[PDB]
Amino acid sequence: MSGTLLAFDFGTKSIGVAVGQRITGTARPLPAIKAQDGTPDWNIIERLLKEWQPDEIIVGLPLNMDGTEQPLTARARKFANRIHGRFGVEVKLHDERLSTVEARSGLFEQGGYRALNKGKVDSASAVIILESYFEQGY
Repeated sequence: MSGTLLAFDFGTKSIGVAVGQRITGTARPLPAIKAQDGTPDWNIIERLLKEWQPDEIIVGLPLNMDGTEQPLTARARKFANRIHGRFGVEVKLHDERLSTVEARSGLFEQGGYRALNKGKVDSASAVIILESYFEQGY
């Protein structure tokens, strides 16, 4: 089975992304969120997107402004609508569903789902956006 899919964490003039390959089940990291004068690496991703057939794409930059939910992402979701009409690819915007309910009747076991990480900024949120699509099975 094979289905190369992509996942980016970014927006205007910013490139922090993860590339996912559904051939072995791994996600490669895409360079740091710095596009050229507003030009995202379109030659870099497109080369790995079409050469391997883009099975699925997840795009959007989730950033906390005050630490909690952030209504500013509304501009992020629309960004996903841009890369879509640009190449005509099936892109999906990642929504912050982890922060929706107020009560605490879900995450009860404070110990679990551990993950070695202190604070990396190497487009890890994208491979996280990427790891999010694996949960949607799309």
